[PDB]
Amino acid sequence: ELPPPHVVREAEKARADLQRQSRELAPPPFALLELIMGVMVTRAVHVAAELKVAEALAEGPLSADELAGRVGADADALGRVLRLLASNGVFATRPDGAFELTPMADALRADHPMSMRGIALLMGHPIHWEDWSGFPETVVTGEPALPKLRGMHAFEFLTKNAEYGQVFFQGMGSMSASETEPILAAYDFSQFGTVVDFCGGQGALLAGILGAAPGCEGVLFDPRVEENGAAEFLAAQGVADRTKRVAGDLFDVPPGGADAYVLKHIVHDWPEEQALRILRNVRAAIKPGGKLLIAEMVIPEQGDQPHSGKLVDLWLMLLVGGRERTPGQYADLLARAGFRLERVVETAAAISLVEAVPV
Amino acid sequence: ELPPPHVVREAEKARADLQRQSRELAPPPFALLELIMGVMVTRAVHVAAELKVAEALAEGPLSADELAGRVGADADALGRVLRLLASNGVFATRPDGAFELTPMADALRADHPMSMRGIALLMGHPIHWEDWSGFPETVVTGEPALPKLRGMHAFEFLTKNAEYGQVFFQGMGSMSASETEPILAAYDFSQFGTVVDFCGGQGALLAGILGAAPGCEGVLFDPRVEENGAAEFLAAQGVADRTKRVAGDLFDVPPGGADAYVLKHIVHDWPEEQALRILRNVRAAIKPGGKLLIAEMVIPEQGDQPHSGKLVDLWLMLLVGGRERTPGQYADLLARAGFRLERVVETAAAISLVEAVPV
Repeated sequence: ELPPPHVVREAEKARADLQRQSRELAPPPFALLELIMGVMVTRAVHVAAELKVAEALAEGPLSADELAGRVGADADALGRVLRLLASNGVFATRPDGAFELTPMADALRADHPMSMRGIALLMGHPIHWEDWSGFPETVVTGEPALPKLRGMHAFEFLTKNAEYGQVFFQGMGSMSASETEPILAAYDFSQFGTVVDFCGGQGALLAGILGAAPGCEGVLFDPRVEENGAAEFLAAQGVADRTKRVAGDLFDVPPGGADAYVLKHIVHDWPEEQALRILRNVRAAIKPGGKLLIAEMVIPEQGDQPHSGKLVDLWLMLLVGGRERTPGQYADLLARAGFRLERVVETAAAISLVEAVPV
Repeated sequence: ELPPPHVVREAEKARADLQRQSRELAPPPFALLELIMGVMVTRAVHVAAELKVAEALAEGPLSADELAGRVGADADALGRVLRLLASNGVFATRPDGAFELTPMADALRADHPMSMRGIALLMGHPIHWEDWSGFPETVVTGEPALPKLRGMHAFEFLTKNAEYGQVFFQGMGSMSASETEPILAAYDFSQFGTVVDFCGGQGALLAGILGAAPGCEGVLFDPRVEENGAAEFLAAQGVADRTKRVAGDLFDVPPGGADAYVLKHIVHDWPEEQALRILRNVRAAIKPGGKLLIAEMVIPEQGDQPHSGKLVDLWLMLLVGGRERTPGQYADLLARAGFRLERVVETAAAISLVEAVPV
């Protein structure tokens, strides 16, 4: 069972206070140096993921020599990487010299229900690693780095380079998979008779909604919906007889008259002009009584508390020219597309639901 | 002044306990994800350093809009970067949306006496960025990446590419500047009549030693001592009348019979065979009664407590095939070179002094 959202907000505030306390116990230049060197920790996590160290330790603790033999690495180098990771909570060292899992290292297993292996691999992938070298020019110019580095848009590059496209998609999945259940626990989808999951890919969220709302019928609206794997996935979830697959373009007007249009991680992909184009298309389809639900990490309007959206924001800026928004920015954007923001519904995770009605 | 080191050891333990409590409040996959994304915080600090935002805010708080023309960056992009940094204690957001300095952001100023600007710039430099792409194979093979990626030892690349050599030197200087005073407060250099700073660079440490020991004469032994600015620096420090500059190779026998040989961040750069060669050469120079002082981050023999040496170890592995060592590893290395470990002298910083006597 998932904790109520207010319990998670309290844990976030407590964590932020512990982190502020910690930083203040250090010389400021030393606390800054720790942040500067964080790229090295990323690299250490990445190699542990690439070598499937967590899978190798799932059957019990292994010495450096035994582990290195099973994963095909150097025992000395691997033990030194694991010593560093263990000092950050990822794996543990024993007095007898063997290494073993911790809860954080367990989430590097591919088969963990909330696996971070995908994003660990993506953050160290040579293509994405090079993307980050464009970050200073992105801040200078405001323009994403990917079109300058690759001669094309992010989406065109991912479809043309299918192998890295899967790396990228699995990296996005590590983050997205934690979002369905918090959304379902925070919002009553049984109020809806029909829902359109707008560019919902394989339909993970739509299947969640339909499983939670037995009287609801779903439209999975996605350009790839016939190649997606969606048909196999929706049937395995037992909702296929309540779903219509509609192949349509990202910039098409979706089927009209649905009780809810659900847009998860769509709006934040795009520069404002294209984001507005998409929302106006949804505005043309929606009827009075219908709701628009935008599922995104909403950045609080004020304050310096940590938020996942503040970090994901930079990633959007680098790659696609999108951004994360505050509630006030969502209100302004929605008002320019013929919508009124009604509420921002928080969840037990970082994502929220921006609820809007047509006006 | 600096505190006696037990206040520092207690703050280190408190910080470690606070970080562990913070990890325990988070879902393990999300705490892991924060570590995975460290590369993004490195890039955010790097662009703030490159743009000299800290200097721009010296006269008082400024909005991102006010900063755009001051530093030559996009107002929107810069504001989103600073918002992320401020959530990590680097700069802060005022209620009116303007950004202001914090003590950690103060340390990004180029002229800060403990400036971290040099290392922030090195960590994001494209050459260093590319070098880190060789880390997975360093762990697979145990071998440093530089010969494989660039066809030469890291230090030979530094010598042949003068511009990157200065970026690297400034980045090393950021971390080194924090080490001189802790070393002087921990160890009585007034007991020595003569001190050799072995491969001491420009002489920063040796100047500190001579200032702490007004009756001491120094030898600055370094291959580049006639080209690296040592004469100008020593004269500016007022110690040039008590310093002999000696040009020599890293693998030469240094001037003989000195009361103390000081090796700071020399031994950890080298595979064991080369490290022993250097230590045996010092052994051939030192005479009975002399002391060998090795200034390095010393990794504790057991436990998973955070220690700066555990992270720097991976940098050494990647770039030069060196390593950080525990006390017992230093004791074994010293014994094979004709020394005996006498004390490991802690300081108010991460670095320690390994004191050894010739046997």
